[PDB]
Amino acid sequence: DQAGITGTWYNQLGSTFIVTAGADGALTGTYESAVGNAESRYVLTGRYDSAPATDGSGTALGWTVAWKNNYRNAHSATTWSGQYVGGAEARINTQWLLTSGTTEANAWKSTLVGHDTFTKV
Amino acid sequence: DQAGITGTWYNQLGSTFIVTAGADGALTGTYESAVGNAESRYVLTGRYDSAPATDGSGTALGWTVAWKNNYRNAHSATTWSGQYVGGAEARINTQWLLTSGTTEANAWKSTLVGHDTFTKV
Amino acid sequence: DQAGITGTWYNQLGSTFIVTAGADGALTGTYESAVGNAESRYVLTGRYDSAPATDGSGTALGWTVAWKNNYRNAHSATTWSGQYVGGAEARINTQWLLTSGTTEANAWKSTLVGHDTFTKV
Amino acid sequence: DQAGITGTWYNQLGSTFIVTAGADGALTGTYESAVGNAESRYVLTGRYDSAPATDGSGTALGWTVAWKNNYRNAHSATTWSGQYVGGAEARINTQWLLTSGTTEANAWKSTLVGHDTFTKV
Repeated sequence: DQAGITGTWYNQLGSTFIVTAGADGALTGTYESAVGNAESRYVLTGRYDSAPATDGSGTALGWTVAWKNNYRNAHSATTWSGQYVGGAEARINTQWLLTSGTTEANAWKSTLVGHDTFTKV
Repeated sequence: DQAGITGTWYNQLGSTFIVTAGADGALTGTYESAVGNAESRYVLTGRYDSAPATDGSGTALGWTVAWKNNYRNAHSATTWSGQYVGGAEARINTQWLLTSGTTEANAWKSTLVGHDTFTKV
Repeated sequence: DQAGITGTWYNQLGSTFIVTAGADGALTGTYESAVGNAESRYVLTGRYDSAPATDGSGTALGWTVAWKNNYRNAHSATTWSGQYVGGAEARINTQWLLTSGTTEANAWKSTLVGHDTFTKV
Repeated sequence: DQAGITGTWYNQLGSTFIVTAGADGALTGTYESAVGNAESRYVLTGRYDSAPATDGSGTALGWTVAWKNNYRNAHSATTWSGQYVGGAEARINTQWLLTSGTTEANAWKSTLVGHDTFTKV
């Protein structure tokens, strides 16, 4: 699914996920969030299963953005964990964890959780 | 915190997290899980905040392992999202999401969640 | 939103959530899962914010099912945490945690996470 | 484990969980958070597996607090999902989801996730 995954994806918020899937299981690219204290593109890296099951299961993958670029630094990082589902209506279905750097007193409220769906349209 | 993060870490399960923190915010290394249907080392990549706050907050970071290596393929990926806390008892405190590739019928049970604490000892 | 919440809801899997919202903030009712090792109705209880904000925000709520009834016992419990959004297309948007009873050796894989959307249709 | 669960528990933050486990699988009681915009006790309700496995597994349970009492209303709700582990050092190990009521524009950041461990000491 290297060809399937590589490209430009969009989630339900209008964020833009630009990724290249490598033969070796690497994901590399950029993320632009349509929401929050973020602007322009941020570096991402991740991994995917380069030899998925052939029984109709999705392709497991994940990636990370640290929210620092040349414009802003939110002192936080999001990881998306999900699966790629190929086909006419290809999708990447994810759950994510957004951790902020906090003091120890605030560490109990360091992490947001949510879910994003990415499509090619 | 490039020097702080780079090195060998261990979690509460006895898993081994070997990481190099790059000047550019990259994390690269290997993960060896002491539990589950996994053996030996797996590639990891991720990102960290290379310019954290100076107010005593932790350093946000995340990384991904896809559970495929030369020995086994679990058709799954884990992402850890957390923060590095420096000091005499340095720690990386994380939450994680483990997504399996599933059929659409099983997608509701695709994702495990948990929490790992890493130390240098 | 006592009148808004009280009633029969359905999620994207076809599960049926029957709830009564009490004046005192209580949720009581039954849950029937369309998926997994579950059959018929299970008791639920929970809580909701009986005096929500008037600024257009949703109404926070949560509930629990333990997966034991007169037919089956899965030795597990799900909690849904979410918000009620009123209007022509009323919705309850949730995230959930499904914890199984495990041995200590298996505790790292005790908890599934996911997300359900409930509608009145 | 009705006798095991019933009583006063404390988590790693110093919060106080007062619960009664009913014969019918009900949890009822009060929660006092040592952190956040909360004061005094809040009502809780939940469920537990009243007929757990006898193979050494923990006892699955969950509960909900809506953060409204006679003193404050945070317009939010937390659900804890976990298991009770009996013995000399009895514990309730949980993960939790804290959902705030939000506008639709802010719904992506409605939910915090974390983990609490409760002990009888």
